[PDB]
Amino acid sequence: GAGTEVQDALERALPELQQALSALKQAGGARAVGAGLAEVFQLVEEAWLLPAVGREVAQGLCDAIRLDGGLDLLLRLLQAPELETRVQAARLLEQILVAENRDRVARIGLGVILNLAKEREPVELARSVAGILEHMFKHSEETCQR
Amino acid sequence: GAGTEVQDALERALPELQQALSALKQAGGARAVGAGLAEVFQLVEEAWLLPAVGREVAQGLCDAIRLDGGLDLLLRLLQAPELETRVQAARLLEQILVAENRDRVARIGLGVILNLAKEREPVELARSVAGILEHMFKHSEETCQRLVAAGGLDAVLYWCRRTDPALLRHCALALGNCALHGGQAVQRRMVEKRAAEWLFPLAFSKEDELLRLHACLAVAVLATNKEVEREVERSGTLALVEPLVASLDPGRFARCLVDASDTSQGRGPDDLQRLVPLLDSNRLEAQCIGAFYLCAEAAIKSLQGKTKVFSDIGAIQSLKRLVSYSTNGTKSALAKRALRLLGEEVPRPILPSVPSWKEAEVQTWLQQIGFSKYCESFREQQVDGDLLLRLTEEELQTDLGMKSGITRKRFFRELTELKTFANYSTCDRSNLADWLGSLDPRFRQYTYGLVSCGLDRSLLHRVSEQQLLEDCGIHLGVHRARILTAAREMLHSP
Amino acid sequence: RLVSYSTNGTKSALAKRALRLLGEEVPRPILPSVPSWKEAEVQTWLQQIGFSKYCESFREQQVDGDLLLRLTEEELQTDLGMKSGITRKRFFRELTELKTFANYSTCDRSNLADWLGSLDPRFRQYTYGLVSCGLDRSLLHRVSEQQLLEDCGIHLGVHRARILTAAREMLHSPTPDVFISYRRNSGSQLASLLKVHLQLHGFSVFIDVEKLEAGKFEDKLIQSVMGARNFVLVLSPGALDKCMQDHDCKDWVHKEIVTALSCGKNIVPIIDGFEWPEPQVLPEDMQAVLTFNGIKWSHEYQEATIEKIIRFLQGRSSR
Repeated sequence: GAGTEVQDALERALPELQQALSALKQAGGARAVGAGLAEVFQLVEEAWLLPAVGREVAQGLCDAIRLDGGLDLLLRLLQAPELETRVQAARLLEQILVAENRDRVARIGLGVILNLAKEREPVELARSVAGILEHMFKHSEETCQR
Repeated sequence: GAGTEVQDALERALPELQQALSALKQAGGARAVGAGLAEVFQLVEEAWLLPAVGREVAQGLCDAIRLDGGLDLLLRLLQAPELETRVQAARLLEQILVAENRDRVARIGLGVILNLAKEREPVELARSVAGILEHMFKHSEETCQRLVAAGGLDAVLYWCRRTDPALLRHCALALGNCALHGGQAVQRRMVEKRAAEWLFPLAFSKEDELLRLHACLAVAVLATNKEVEREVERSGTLALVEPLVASLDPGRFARCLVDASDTSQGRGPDDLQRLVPLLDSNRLEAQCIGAFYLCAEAAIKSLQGKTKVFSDIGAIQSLKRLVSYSTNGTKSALAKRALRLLGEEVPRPILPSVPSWKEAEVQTWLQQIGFSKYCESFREQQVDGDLLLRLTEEELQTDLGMKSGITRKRFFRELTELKTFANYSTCDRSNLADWLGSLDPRFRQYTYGLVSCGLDRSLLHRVSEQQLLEDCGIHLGVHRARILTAAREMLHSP
Repeated sequence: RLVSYSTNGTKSALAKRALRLLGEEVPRPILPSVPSWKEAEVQTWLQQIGFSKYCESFREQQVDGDLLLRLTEEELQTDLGMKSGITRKRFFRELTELKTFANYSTCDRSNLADWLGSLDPRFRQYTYGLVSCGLDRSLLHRVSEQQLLEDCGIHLGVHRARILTAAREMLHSPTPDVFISYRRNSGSQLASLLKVHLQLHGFSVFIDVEKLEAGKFEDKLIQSVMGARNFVLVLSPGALDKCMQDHDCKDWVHKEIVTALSCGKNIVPIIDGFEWPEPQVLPEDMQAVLTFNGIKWSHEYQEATIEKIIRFLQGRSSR
């Protein structure tokens, strides 16, 4: 049913996240951001989970998260003064870099990741930013040079 | 109704101006001249105003103003003792210079404009005479020679100081057109007068982007020339090209440049061939700016049916060659976007490790450079990367099937272009590539010829000239002589 | 032929008018940058000189400007199809007529064209032959006669002899200084303009060029401000409001003050459109700047203002 579900899996995942991704977007609550973050993280851990369906449901979903104007939200929240919102935003950013989103991140974001590379102590930060650098070394030769 | 109104628009505009242009022609009234001036200025601001009709109604009207004997009236009133009649006459003269009237102005008027170039103080004077010089730099090379040799450039470089948001656009376009259609001598005398330094306050203003675009275009055209690129790089204004191009969108400046100058469908063919020679050069800023302008023009000209001028000029082959050897993110993006706007398919970038290639990669290479009809012979003889890097003329002539000498010379030209780009990390030992490229950028193309024979930086001090003629494959005697004289010195001296 | 190589307005006009009086069509002038030509322009050239029946062979072999400037007799005889020696000699005559007219601004480096044309007007036709091989005015003093026979393509022995004897004679016989701090919002214009006005008098100067929204702290800008001899400050209207009682790094103009003042160098303020405030709107480390005095900028006698601001630096004892 994989050749059938290419409309069906995307017609049951975008329905809810399509609002929830911006449901809490302007709220400057300390503990408010974490809930939506966890929600989206659960969904991207759901797309990959079910076998033989997870490739297209993951890639089209990630492309929709790119097209919805949410990367700039992540790039903002990476510079927030609180630390647990930073680590949750990083662990969510780890799971989105596929071959198309990585171009946009290499276009705009590249400086904030280097700014995060100075913070060494919190382990959940390092565990995700190491994977971010892992995925970002595969893009181009100029990116590796930088 | 544009194909109908070519009689109808001219049968409702000439009716009134045809008398009003000379209605007040002999009157020496101080305040009398201004009324007719304003009247005509209103009409020429009416012709351009209404869209999709303004091109022919403007050009034929201007031709009729030329044929009516009114240019001499303007050239008289430019020398009048009163000042407000001078500024109104100048602002009217700005709006008439089209490709035919400009010849007559360059014939007769050229001295009075230079006489006006001394008056710097009244701003409405400078705002129009800057546009007059802008339009007059596009005529010929002799006209540019005169305007640089009679002090008409000093005016522009002094007016670069002021802070008017409409004077500086004319100033930037003046310097750009002068460097573009000027020639060699005018460029040297431009860079001698520190024009590269004065472009920096014009490109650093963060108020508008059209000023930055025209300033970067002017500095790129000046930096394409090889003789004075050292001065321009010492000026330090080339470093401000990359951020600007990287932080814009061609799609939004498309739907711009369609209303500002004359509401036209872009720049002409002979204007478009002024960008392609700066698209093929060993500079990065120049290539980026060229890519930007071509992308924008392609956007504007692909809505229409004219999709053949970019093949007549030869921008398709240059853009594909720009994509294939892309060592940057910005110009590669712009190039791919500009090729996507046309029907030409996008090429893929090629791996820089030229040795250890296989037959497939060689085929794709021959598919991107243009030698697509010889792919069969290569797939037949099973040529690879190694066998490609060591080809000679005999194998081309005999079994690969390149009979004509001009095809062989094209092939070698493309090949030597490719061999300065490759990565010799798996063959070289003592980094001989770098030691060659230090002498001359063109000297890297022989490095594999040296490495596959077995030389390195410890074994070059005792090689002969004959030993480089057939073993390593260096044909030009000058190149052999320089390699020998630069290596024989180096025993352990550097 | 007079129209095609027209370097004047009068004779070109008269020529076009005289051709218009006859049934012959008017040719178009050709661009003087002969390298970086394409196939179309080559075709029009062959349409104007008279070799109009060989256009097919050129469009077939895809000859361009570069491949035209380096043609030899063999390619004419073999595949381009000029069998007779008299046609080849006409073609070379027209070509050498064209090559003394071209513009080598994008290939030449040391202006070798001029040094050739000084010997003889007919000697410019070989300049591309020299440039594409790689020679220049520093590398001609050690070339041979054989090395000009096949590499550069000079056939007449007299010409080689004169080039060698005229070149072999000629061996040689014929950290920034100051810094400029300025508000990113306003005062961009007078900062750029002060930069160019200082640089034109022989002083080096380094200005901030779009560092923000990136790595901002210790990002190779703090040694610059301590290794620069003289310090400059741009007082735009409403330029000191953001640093009023914040004493943090978000005030991008603060750090430079706190470091240039630690070093103890000359800080010249530029007074324009604004005067100093009360001394309570700035912290304890910023009470000194409120007391300094500087130059009053004007948009009328800028040259005098520069002539006066030179002395206010350490120009007496710089460098």
